[PDB]
Amino acid sequence: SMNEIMICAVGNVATTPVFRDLANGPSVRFRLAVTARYWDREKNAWTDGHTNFFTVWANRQLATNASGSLAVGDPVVVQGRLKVRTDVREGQSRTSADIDAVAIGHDLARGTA
Amino acid sequence: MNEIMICAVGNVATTPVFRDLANGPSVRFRLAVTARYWDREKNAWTDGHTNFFTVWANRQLATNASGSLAVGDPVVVQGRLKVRTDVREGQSRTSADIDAVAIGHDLAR
Amino acid sequence: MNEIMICAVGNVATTPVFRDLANGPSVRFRLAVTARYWDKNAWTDGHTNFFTVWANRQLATNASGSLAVGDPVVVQGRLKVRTDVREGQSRTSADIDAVAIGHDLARG
Amino acid sequence: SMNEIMICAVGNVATTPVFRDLANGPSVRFRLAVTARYWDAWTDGHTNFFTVWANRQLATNASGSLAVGDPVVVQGRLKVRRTSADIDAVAIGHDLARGT
Repeated sequence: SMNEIMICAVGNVATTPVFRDLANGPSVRFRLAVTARYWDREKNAWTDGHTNFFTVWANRQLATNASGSLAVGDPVVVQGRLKVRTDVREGQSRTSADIDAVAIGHDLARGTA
Repeated sequence: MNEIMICAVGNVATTPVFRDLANGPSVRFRLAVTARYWDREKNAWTDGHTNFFTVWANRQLATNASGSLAVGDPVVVQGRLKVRTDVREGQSRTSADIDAVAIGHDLAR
Repeated sequence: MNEIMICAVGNVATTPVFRDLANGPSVRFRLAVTARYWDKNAWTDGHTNFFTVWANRQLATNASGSLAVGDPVVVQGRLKVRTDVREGQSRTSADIDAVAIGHDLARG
Repeated sequence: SMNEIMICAVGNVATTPVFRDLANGPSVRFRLAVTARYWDAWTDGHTNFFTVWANRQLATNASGSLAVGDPVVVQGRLKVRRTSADIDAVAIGHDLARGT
């Protein structure tokens, strides 16, 4: 394969993951919230910037393992292929971002193992 | 900081638009990044999904891009990915944007 | 600012070394990232990239307590190529200053 | 193909590109200097050096287009290796963001 766009996204599980057994095998999907932060001089702390939302998809053993491990609020690191999609929702054409995950882990920077 | 960086190799898909804003020069263009896969039952590369991005540049990058980029040009773009749902200009309120740090004509193609 | 970000999926290759400094906790460990290619009718190992991974603050504390040799991990951080010339003889090594580390749910 | 480490490096050509006649075909290599900068105006931090390799049309084009000092964007596969950090380049371009 060529010219896939890889992404690594560090964020929080934003929806309860959904597991489905398909003919092609196990599948899991969840929403991931990735919030950029910037250092404020006027407040002397980190302040939230833009939040990117992604729909994260996993398959095979990653799906099976994720289905037992991930819950809303969990800080995670996700690596995978970015897919920018256009679809109709509430009768409007809208662009959205999917990550076809290759690796997912609970982020040790923001929680214990 | 938790910005999502992206490096995208694709083609300029729309004629770039240059705008002089109060904040300085700005350029935007659409970038088409098409994945390809090797076909065994045929010979060559076959096209998969195309990711479309709106690429934004400012300052010197905008000034230089405005004189250099045209539809069809193969380019390499590095920048910050912004998946947007509150766009207040143009005809769509959603976008997948790249706020470009670096852009170059791709010498591979 | 021109930092080079990297995301590496590999295995912990050395026991992490944890140091409690006055400036805060620090940890380092070696990470092995092995490329694989299809076909023997399976995956075969290609080149292994070795990195020294560094972390600080809560990430150092948490990684120290949870990582052991062999563990599959995903690491995101800043790549630093360290080049040390002595007597015209140059020793290069690749460091990752980690922002995020997790046990990889794909392989465990 | 699995678990290759991609990277995108934005830096300056540090050595004149040179030709290598490999068994896999004609190739070009050059040294790339990637210097992080931090705001105080900008001050230089650590410089990462890579050996960048290209083949086929990318090599031919790079050989005719690149010179020492040129700001460039390089995308490719990182190979940490006599030791070195190599990038097997997929895309190289002159960076429109910068001046020599």
